[PDB]
Amino acid sequence: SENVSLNNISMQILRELLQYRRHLTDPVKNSAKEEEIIKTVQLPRIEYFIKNKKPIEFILPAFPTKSPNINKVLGTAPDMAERLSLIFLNSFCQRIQLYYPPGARIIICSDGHVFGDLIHVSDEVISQYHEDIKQLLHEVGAINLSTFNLNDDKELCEHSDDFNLQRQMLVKHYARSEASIKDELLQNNNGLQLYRAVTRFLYEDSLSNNALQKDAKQRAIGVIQRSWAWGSLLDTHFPKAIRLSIHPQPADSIKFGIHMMPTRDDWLTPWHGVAANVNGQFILMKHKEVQMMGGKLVNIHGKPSHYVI
Ligand SMILES: CC(=O)[C@@H](O)[C@H](CO)N[C@@H](Cc1ccc(O)cc1)C(=O)O
Repeated sequence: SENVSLNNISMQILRELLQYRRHLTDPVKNSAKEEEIIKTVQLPRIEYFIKNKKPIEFILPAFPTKSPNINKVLGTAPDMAERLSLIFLNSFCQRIQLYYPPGARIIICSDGHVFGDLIHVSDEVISQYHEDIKQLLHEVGAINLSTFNLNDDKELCEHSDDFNLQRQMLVKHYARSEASIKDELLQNNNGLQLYRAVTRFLYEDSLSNNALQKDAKQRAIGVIQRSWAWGSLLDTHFPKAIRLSIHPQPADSIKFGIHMMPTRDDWLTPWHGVAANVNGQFILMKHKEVQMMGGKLVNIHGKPSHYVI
């Protein structure tokens, strides 16, 4: 039949994605059955675009703001690790074109303002970080990548200002009760490990140790509640889009987690790390670990960009 050509194209795309999959690493996991499951979830969503001879569109909520802990990152502004990551995502769409002529697009849905309050990061800085990321997309020629922000939705408040109000509106319309978020979080080991990870990152950036513990635990549920709301919003806007994610994700999930630079931490993202050249390969690592390595900082455009070891 005529499906063999279509089924060939979709499977080449899925196989390329699988090369970059972000997942909880555990050697007791059968990887072969995991991939078999992912095939059953994503191949239909992929073929929807191929049948209609439409470019494959991907959603990725990512790059909200730079982490404020200087022990983790180099500067408030986006750095090489962000640049490498954008360059990678764009070139990922570019090669789909050789297999498929329409090619693909990735909408980066920057979640910066949605949880800005809970990160204790100025909306002014988040807006600045977003602006620079659009500027990096032009610097690099990332013609397949585009940006979606809370400001963009017509339904949520018109104004960029009163982001607080935008946050309130998003939570009322698209959020879920924190108790539901916590209850759901505590069924899976998927949800368990998300909760742990998000608390850890919130703790680290915040350095009265107990008040600091219980607070990170409470803010974590908050930040997850906001981010799932954001996803709900995206889930309505771009329903047939393939859902990329910056977090590990179970194989049955609709979301597909993805890496953008080499790293040994499944939870690391370039806005929580720096770029290190070791043995001719750039890697994503926390700022402090590189300093222990003794690698020397390299500054481009004046602002520090990366560390070379
Ligand atoms: C479920 C989530 O919403 C998070 O996982 C989130 C996704 O965007 N990434 C971060 C959160 C974070 C980001 C910027 C910052 O300055 C501080 C914290 C994380 O993993 O901890």
